[PDB]
Order: sequence, then C-alpha cells, then structure tokens
Amino acid sequence: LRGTVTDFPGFDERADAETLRKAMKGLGTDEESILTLLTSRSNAQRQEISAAFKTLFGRDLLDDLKSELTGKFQKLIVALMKPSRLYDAYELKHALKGAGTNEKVLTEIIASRTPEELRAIKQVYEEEYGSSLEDDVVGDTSGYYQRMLVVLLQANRDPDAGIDEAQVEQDAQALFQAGELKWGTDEEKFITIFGTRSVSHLRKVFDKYMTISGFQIEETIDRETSGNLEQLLLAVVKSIRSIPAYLAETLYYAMKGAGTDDHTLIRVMVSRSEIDLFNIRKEFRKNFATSLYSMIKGDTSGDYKKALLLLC
Ligand SMILES: [Ca+2]
Ligand SMILES: [Ca+2]
Ligand SMILES: [Ca+2]
Ligand SMILES: [Ca+2]
Ligand SMILES: [Ca+2]
Repeated sequence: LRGTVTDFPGFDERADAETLRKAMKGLGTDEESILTLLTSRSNAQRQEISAAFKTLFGRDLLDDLKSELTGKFQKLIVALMKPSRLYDAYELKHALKGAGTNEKVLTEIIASRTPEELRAIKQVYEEEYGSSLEDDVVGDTSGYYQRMLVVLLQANRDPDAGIDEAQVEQDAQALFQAGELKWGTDEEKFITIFGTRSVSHLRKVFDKYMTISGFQIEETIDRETSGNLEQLLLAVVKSIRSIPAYLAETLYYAMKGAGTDDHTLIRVMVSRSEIDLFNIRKEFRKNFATSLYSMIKGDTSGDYKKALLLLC
C-alpha cells in the first residue's frame, strides 16, 4: 500500500500559514497558491498549518477557505482539511443524517474498511457526534441490508489461520445454492459466511465456488445496481479480493457516462491519498486500460482538476 501524498520535507507551518493568509487577504483569491501548497503537505501538516494560522492571526483557516472558495474546488479543499481520523466518520454521519439515506457511502466505507479502521471509526463517531454508529445505522436501514451492515460493523472477522477445507467446501456449496436462488432465500446463512469468515478463507471459497459453477460469484450477485443488499454483497466480495481494485472501480464508475459523481471522486481521492491511492492507480490502469489521471482530466475542469491531478 503506497500513498500518493507524503510529508513535505522542510515544512514550516508558519511560512505556510502566511502564504495562505496572503493568498486570501484583500479583494480576490489566489487559488493556485492554495492548491499547490495543500496538495503537497500531508493531512497532519495541514493541521499544523491551521494551528499556526490561528496563533499568528487569530483567524480560523477553514472558515476563511470556506468564505474565499467556491464549488467543487471548495468542496475538495474542505475535504483535504478534515483531519484523517475524522473523515470516514464525518462522511458516514452525513449519509445517515436527514431524510432518506445515502446508502452508497454506507456500503462503500463499511465494506472497504478493515476491522482496525472500523474500530477506530466507531470510536471517533461516538466521541464526535454523541451517538453510536450502530444505533444510527439501525435507525436508518432496514432488512438484511441492516443486518449485514451491523454484522460488518462488529469488526470481528475470523483470523487468517486454519484453512479448514471442509468448511471451505461447505461454505462454497452454501453460496452456490444461495447464488442460484439469486441471493434471496437463506440470507442468514450467507450474511454469516460473508461477514464473519477470514479474508483468506473467503478467497478460497470464491475459488471453489468458481470451480463448482464455472463462473465468478460477482456474476451471480451482479446487478451492479438495484437492491441495497446485492450492492453490499458485491462491495464485500470485491473488497475481500482487493480493496484498491474495488475503490478503483467506484472511481471509474464515478466518471463514466454523462456527469461525474464528484462526491465519490473527492471522497476516494481524499480518504485514500495517504493509504493506497498509488495501488488504486495501478489497479485502474490495469483493469480499465486508461490511467486515472487521463480520465480525471477528461471529466473535470478548472482549479478543481488542477488540485485533483496534483493529488493523483
Ligand atoms: Ca480575499
Ligand atoms: Ca483569483
Ligand atoms: Ca466560499
Ligand atoms: Ca436519514
Ligand atoms: Ca462522465
């Protein structure tokens, strides 16, 4: 896992505070200055620039960036400024909050994050927002989608140790028979297989599944659309195989067709900039025969594409 953003060598929080102050101060705004500085500092350095900005000027850097900037560019800079430890929990709170629910952010983050990451997300969510992530998810979702989400939210998959092939055989069968009935009959049985087994066990299951049916499990669950639970099952199957591959694909489908899902583009670009965006880049090129760069550049404009291309 290699990230695309790294600590800037020779950082001076005070110098960077003053540069940012100068870019904003007075009539107008110098976005080029802001943009090139904040995509080359790490998230933790940005936090030190904010601290230093308030000691020197008594102003809040994020409110100033929200006042001075506009549109998708403002959305991206505000996302970059969010402390890394708060961001997935923030995005989770905003998919739940209000009327309806953005199931896409819920599935994405709960299926692509590791048990370590989730233990930490549930802790910072509680701290920050006062309610349990579990109680807000249950407050907002229904049926087996809710159940599988809660199962994944316990952050208790089995450990990667004994490949119990008897259990590999049995679970492969169970999934096969669940596959043919289009993931609509024994939901309890497969929610436990998909949510509770080790990543190594399930990889061996997905293989034996293929030898039993001739094809890949995502083919049967595939309706890359329609039905919350199917969409989650597909996000889990793809993340068991490769989280950088699954994230590269949501990125791809954020730009394919008319429009752009700029919210997903900003969310995956920002949240993974210092975790695995390099690996996601590799996966993108290899699976889609285009680089992430080229697609971003075709699908985005202005200061917002300059900043994205610098984070890519
Ligand atoms: Ca100004
Ligand atoms: Ca300007
Ligand atoms: Ca503004
Ligand atoms: Ca809601
Ligand atoms: Ca498009």
